[PDB]
Amino acid sequence: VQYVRTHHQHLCRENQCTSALVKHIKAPLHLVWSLVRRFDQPQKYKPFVSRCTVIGDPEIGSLREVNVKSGLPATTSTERLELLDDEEHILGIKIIGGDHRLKNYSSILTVHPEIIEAGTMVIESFVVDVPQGNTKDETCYFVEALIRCNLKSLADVSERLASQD
Amino acid sequence: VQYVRTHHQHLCRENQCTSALVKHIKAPLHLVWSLVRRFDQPQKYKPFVSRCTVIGDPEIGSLREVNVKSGLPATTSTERLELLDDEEHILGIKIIGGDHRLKNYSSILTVHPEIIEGAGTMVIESFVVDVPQGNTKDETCYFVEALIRCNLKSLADVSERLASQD
Ligand SMILES: CC1=CC(=O)CC(C)(C)[C@@]1(O)/C=C/C(C)=C\C(=O)O
Ligand SMILES: CC1=CC(=O)CC(C)(C)[C@@]1(O)/C=C/C(C)=C\C(=O)O
Repeated sequence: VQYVRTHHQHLCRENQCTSALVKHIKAPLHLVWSLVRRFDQPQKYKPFVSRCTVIGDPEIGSLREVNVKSGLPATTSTERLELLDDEEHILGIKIIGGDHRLKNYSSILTVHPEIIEAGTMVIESFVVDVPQGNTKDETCYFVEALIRCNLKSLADVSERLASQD
Repeated sequence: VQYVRTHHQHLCRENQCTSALVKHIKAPLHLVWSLVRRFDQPQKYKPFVSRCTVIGDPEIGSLREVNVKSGLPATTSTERLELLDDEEHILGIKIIGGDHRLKNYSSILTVHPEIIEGAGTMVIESFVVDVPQGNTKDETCYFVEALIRCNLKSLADVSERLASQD
């Protein structure tokens, strides 16, 4: 699309991979945005987050500590809010630490209005270091699986709330 | 495609999910098929297999025990050759055991000739698998799909590399 080139086509280092995922949601922008924007409450649509803690009211620079469910190669992740534009509908996160295999993970999510035939298009893209011993493809296929899980869930939650009002 | 309706559109139990993946490879069919069909040698293109054991010459009904690399929610898998048609280029596998979370995994893979830019081959692999208690259909299928993309991409890489050399 037009938007992929604007925010989502990333230049990454040799030891890195990058990808972008698109999701269409039969819900209005305001529902979808007010779910993704909530930095201290990803567990509301992210299926693998069991717990999330943020000290103070969230602002740019804030850290969150997220605990993930059993069955994953990770138990905790520490994440920083890099960008949050309520007017342009842009969210930037960088994972800065924790239990897991994702070093230098950086993320940008954008939300856009679309066609009922009101809908919403969510694009999330990332960059991440390839762990020693894995390939670019392996790393990016796995991370994409996580993101698909998130955006599909975000879709379901959003469309559920839309049907109620 | 029109092929996915023939071999790859599966009906599911409620507790199951199903999906199909396509890969185009810039290599001739003979190379791709030779790799895919070697039931006792999946580690030749499957990047997560560290070891494979098949007792006796592989026939229909044969079992393989695959050992898997560290870093996965699995160490071993035991798998059965359900179907191998060397003329139609069809392979069917069923995962019957191991210490992993894929109960009742069934797999079908077909290979088809294509015209590459100037030659090429299209690989379709689809599966059915139980949703583990506590996961959703989406989670289950998105994860298994990650594994299959890894395998088919590697298959593409190995195939095209071999095609370079003649
Ligand atoms: C579910 C999970 C699995 C891991 O192995 C790493 C980590 C714990 C960071 C993670 O929460 C990853 C989450 C990702 C990639 C995106 C997100 O949630 O926006
Ligand atoms: C790589 C891996 C990870 C697991 O969690 C289960 C298992 C060990 C079965 C597996 O080998 C799965 C392989 C799959 C789904 C298809 C294949 O390779 O044809």
